[PDB]
Amino acid sequence: GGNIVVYWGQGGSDNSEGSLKEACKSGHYNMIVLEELITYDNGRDPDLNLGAHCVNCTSLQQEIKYCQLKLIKILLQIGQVTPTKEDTKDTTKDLSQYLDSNFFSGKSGPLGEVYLDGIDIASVPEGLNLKFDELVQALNDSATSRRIYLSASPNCVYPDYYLDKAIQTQKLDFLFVQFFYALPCIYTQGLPEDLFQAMKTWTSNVPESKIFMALPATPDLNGYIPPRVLNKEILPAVTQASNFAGVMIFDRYFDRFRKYSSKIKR
Amino acid sequence: GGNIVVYWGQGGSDNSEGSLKEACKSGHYNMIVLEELITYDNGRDPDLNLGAHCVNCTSLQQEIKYCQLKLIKILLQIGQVTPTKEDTKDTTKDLSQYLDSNFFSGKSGPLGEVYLDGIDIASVPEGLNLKFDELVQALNDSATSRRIYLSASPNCVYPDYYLDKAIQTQKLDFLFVQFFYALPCIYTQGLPEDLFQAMKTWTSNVPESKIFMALPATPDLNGYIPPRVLNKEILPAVTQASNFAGVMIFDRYFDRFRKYSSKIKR
Ligand SMILES: *[C@@H]1O[C@H](CO)[C@@H](O[C@@H]2O[C@H](CO)[C@@H](O)[C@H](O)[C@H]2NC(C)=O)[C@H](O)[C@H]1NC(C)=O
Ligand SMILES: *[C@@H]1O[C@H](CO)[C@@H](O[C@@H]2O[C@H](CO)[C@@H](O)[C@H](O)[C@H]2NC(C)=O)[C@H](O)[C@H]1NC(C)=O
Ligand code: NA
Ligand code: NA
Repeated sequence: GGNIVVYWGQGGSDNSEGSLKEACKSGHYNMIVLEELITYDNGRDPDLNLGAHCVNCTSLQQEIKYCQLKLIKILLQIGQVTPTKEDTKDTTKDLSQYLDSNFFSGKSGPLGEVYLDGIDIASVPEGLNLKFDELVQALNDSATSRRIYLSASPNCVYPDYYLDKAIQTQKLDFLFVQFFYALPCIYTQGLPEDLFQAMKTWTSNVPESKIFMALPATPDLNGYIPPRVLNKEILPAVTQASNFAGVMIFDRYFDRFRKYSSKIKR
Repeated sequence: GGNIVVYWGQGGSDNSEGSLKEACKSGHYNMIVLEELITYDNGRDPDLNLGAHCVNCTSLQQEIKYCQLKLIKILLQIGQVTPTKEDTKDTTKDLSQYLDSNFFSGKSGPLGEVYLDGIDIASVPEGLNLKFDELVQALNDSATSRRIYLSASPNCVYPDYYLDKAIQTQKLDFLFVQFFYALPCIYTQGLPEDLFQAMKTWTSNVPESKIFMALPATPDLNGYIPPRVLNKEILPAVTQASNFAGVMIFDRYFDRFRKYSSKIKR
């Protein structure tokens, strides 16, 4: 089956996109990125935002552990940095410490008593105080024997305006490169040329990281690649890169109904 | 000040984007579109999704009423239709009835004991059973003496693939035409030509509806129009349309920090 990851958490409620446990139980995925943690440039404690799944999300603990028991990695995405004009000391250091204590120590944090597998950073602006590359360095230099995977979700345009500094730390394990919405590098009908060139650029310029092609599971999003095109046309070309890792599915909501991941080649 | 509306509800928590009451109290807006209600193609009761603002959102009642007391209209956006392959009878009729009872009757629904001012529909796919134009007709033919405003948020491409049928009912009071993200009709630096042509097309083809130009409040989104450009370059041209209504701000989160609406001409 190879490596197929998925985003979950912003697809509505358990009714609309399924529980986290349902996603894991499906067997389609070996990694899930939870969307998303809101962080504060002024150092206020982060706010978890799993939409209509939960407000008290501590009961997700058992679902996270169920997933991990099935060898599925669970990463939390930082999706929003609320900016401040105030100059505040130690914001990045303090966020790293907050994350370590609340998600990477088995202690009672917003997702219950878990050890998550890592942190993803969305392609969004950093703060005047909170800096992504500094955060990546801090997390990797965490006082723990646990492995904290670090990743980012840049758009397919290289360099990514928001994430390039974090990428150039050389400390990201995975990149989920987004080939959806309107960008010059997405697949369009009968035209993978720009996608191929972008994949060449990402794989060659970030040889230290595993590169995922993040694709939409619905034809109602720009960048959609029909499964036969993906299997016969795209994967044969992009898999020539030694650091091509697999496909990241945007997102669990669309995949739950479309069963796109089910149609990807073995 | 004219007509300035804003989207609120998907900007995170009260910490990140402010409470609904804060938005109303700011005095920047005369209409707020709440994002967003999830509806079900199989007829399951809708799920409210105000992200990390609340799970039990009934206490928003007092904030909605405070807003309405300041002559601010509050509309709820349908942002997601969860599809089914099942053929289910009366889905659209039953949704209209659910909305009437739960948001337009002063009874105890998901937002407490309110009479909302209307319903907006996002540019998203309808269902195999739930149909937007039929929903608009049903809501307008509601057994009530209350005014239910109906609107949609099409992208700037005309016709809008998802919403054109609803628009052609001629029963939409407002259109919030979205000139952001990557589309051929957005403003780009020194180039309003495509935006002007799109505004001409929308205003001339939908003369029965009030047309809002929905714009991003942050330079970090495609389509951003610097305030001086908006005031001196865009508004003088587009305001020549008799049905040009004003500016819709995407969104309260960005506006709270950028104060974009504050910089729009009187
Ligand atoms: C920071 O990055 C380094 C390099 O990837 C990680 O070091 C690896 O750790 C694993 C398990 O601890 C070892 O099996 C490897 O031998 C290490 N590799 C190297 C090159 O030293 C380290 O674990 C990361 N820090 C965190 C908190 O995950
Ligand atoms: C359906 O649309 C019609 C037309 O816009 C609305 O009828 C108006 O209602 C207001 C207040 O009830 C009256 O002042 C107007 O005279 C009516 N206009 C016309 C042309 O009849 C009607 O209210 C809408 N239905 C709902 C539930 O809002
Ligand atoms: Na879709
Ligand atoms: Na921004």
